[PDB]
Amino acid sequence: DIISVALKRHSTKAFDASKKLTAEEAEKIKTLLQYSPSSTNSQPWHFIVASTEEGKARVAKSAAGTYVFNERKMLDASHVVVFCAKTAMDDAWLERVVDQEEADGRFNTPEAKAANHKGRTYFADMHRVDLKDDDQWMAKQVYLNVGNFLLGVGAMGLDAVPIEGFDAAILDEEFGLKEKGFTSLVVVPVGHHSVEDFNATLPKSRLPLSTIVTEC
Amino acid sequence: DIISVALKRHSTKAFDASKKLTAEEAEKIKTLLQYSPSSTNSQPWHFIVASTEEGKARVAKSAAGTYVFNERKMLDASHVVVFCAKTAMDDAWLERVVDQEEADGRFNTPEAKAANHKGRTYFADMHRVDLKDDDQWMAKQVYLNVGNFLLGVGAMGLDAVPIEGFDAAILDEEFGLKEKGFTSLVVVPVGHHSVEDFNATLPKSRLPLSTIVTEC
Ligand SMILES: Cc1cc2nc3c(=O)[nH]c(=O)nc-3n(C[C@H](O)[C@H](O)[C@H](O)COP(=O)(O)O)c2cc1C
Ligand SMILES: Cc1cc2nc3c(=O)[nH]c(=O)nc-3n(C[C@H](O)[C@H](O)[C@H](O)COP(=O)(O)O)c2cc1C
Repeated sequence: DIISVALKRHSTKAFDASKKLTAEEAEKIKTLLQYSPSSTNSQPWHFIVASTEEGKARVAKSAAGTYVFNERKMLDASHVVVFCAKTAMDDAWLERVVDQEEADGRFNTPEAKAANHKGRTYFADMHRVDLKDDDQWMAKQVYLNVGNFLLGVGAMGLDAVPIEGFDAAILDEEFGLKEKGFTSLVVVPVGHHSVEDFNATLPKSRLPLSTIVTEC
Repeated sequence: DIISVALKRHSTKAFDASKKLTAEEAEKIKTLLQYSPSSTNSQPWHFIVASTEEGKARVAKSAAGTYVFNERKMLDASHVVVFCAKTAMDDAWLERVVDQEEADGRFNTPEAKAANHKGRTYFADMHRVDLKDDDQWMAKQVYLNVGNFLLGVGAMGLDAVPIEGFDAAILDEEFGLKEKGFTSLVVVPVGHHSVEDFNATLPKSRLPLSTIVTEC
């Protein structure tokens, strides 16, 4: 039951460094990242999937200073995903999305493709020109991806922990993201928790529905 | 199989106005909204769940002008969820979160609670005082909730569609969110698609892994 997964998954505070994702699981988590929905299917993202020791160690460099409490999670997990958002929405990217959809057979007529292009351009320009907030708009799509991902890995029986406790500037520099047109937002170590994960047995806590929900 | 769900779920284009969520399903989608994770368990959100014709009509007021193409989805769906983010992170809310966590048994000592409170305050001030972007920080947590929600309802066998194509100013005014300290970000109609929901048979389309993923 997906609801049971929701009530059972937790933020892993300690991973068993000897437990690696299987080849099939490694392929599956990439599928999750790739198929997350997004506004106008803009997929304004890039993902770094570190599974080698040096790769994870390079990501771990961002858990410096006060963020050191997140270093072990990045080092011990099997696969560490760095969720990145594009820094600017370029026409090239927008054309790539519609051309991919065309190549994937989503348009039965030329009019169908044009309508799709028209709609994406409307949203893209509203953010790039009118509101001048495409950077924030894209980052929002990436967090949506993170949300999709966390529930997904949980449903796969894998453990993970979403991390904002890292120096993005350091991480960006380490992987030359700036030059590539991206910036790091969330780091997500994925693997299996050890019996040492104190958060694995603590009850989950959320504010009451009477407070967060309004029915009408 | 969550991966099959990710490869099958889709943005519903039309809902069967006669098919409603069962009472149990209605409780489950609220559980999904409530239990989504968030930075420091800040839960900087509020949800409007419209299930009555009068309620859906109020939300549909936001599908005006350019957004009229989204009106039908908001009116025909069984339940319409409006995802809202806090406009500013106040100490009162942070207090609520830590007190609830204590009530839920997450702390073994008073010192443990104080430490958790200090840490959350640190992160909150980093956004409130330093970066002056707590509004964007909280909105990101909401989108993550949306991402969790869409995969969740998909795994429930339910149909839904995320909507950014609505006038938030109109929606905010209609529900007096401003005064309550919230602002609408995404509208998500939930229910069962109709025979005419063409997007149900069209193949999904995403850019290739060779473009979006970097393995290290
Ligand atoms: C965007 C985001 C950033 C987070 N940052 C950290 C972090 O840096 N380190 C850590 O251990 N947990 C971090 N958390 C975990 C939260 O504290 C956690 O999701 C919340 O307390 C609810 O508990 P749960 O994930 O076990 O359901 C983060 C969560 C999200 C969703
Ligand atoms: C934040 C967000 C906003 C969206 N806005 C709309 C919308 O206003 N109307 C609509 O019909 N679809 C909307 N979409 C649907 C996208 O176009 C869709 O998720 C994407 O093309 C991928 O297709 P899929 O959801 O079927 O996998 C939105 C999606 C997200 C994630």
